[PDB]
Amino acid sequence: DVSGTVCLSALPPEATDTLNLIASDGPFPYSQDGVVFQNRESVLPTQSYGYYHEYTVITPGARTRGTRRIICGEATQEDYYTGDHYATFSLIDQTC
Amino acid sequence: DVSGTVCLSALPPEATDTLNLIASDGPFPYSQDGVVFQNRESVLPTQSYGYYHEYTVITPGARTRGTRRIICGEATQEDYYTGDHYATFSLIDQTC
Ligand SMILES: Nc1nc2c(ncn2[C@@H]2O[C@H](CO)[C@@H](O)[C@H]2OP(=O)(O)O)c(=O)[nH]1
Ligand SMILES: Nc1nc2c(ncn2[C@@H]2O[C@H](CO)[C@@H](O)[C@H]2OP(=O)(O)O)c(=O)[nH]1
Repeated sequence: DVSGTVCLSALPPEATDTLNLIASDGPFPYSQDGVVFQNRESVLPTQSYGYYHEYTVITPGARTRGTRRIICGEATQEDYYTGDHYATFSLIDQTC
Repeated sequence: DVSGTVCLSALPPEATDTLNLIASDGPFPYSQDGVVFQNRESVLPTQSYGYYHEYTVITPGARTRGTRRIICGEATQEDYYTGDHYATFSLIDQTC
């Protein structure tokens, strides 16, 4: 289930950077940015394989890629944020 | 993010000295010159560990290494100046 919506302005600033890269189709910092997200635990609506893609949301200070990600769906503005490595997802509201 | 491009001629003259040292591979005044800059805060573009190195820019009169540094990247002419101990960065243009 998606856990509600979150205003873009309430997320870490790096969430805004990733959306901007997603919009320009990169270039992305990591070679894993843009891989298909499988939605293997069925948290998001079931769709054909390849409908969802994931992109890193950089966590300043982490020594790795960390756990923040933006998952896009194929619908317009269908962008979900996860700060816990896919345990929970919130639909991003870009207007607040 | 990088704050913009600045002409080397517009930075303190000690920046020029540091770049000259880097071009000849030293010798450097401080033992810390040439250590890896981790880019831990993610202010500069994401790169592998060791792509960036830090060099002191002497602050006239200071008893310590102070807050000025030159960060080099592995790309041709990629050198950044920080006057606030890595809070902000500017790309150095050596052509002006
Ligand atoms: N948990 C989970 N990981 C997925 C899924 N689809 C792709 N992955 C990626 O496969 C890896 C296997 O654990 C995850 O770390 C994640 O890599 P990312 O770190 O790039 O997000 C999915 O549906 N669920
Ligand atoms: N803030 C910051 N310091 C770094 C980084 N990489 C190396 N350092 C150096 O590591 C220290 C301890 O964390 C910092 O005070 C700084 O010491 P210098 O002043 O010698 O560069 C980095 O990526 N960020």
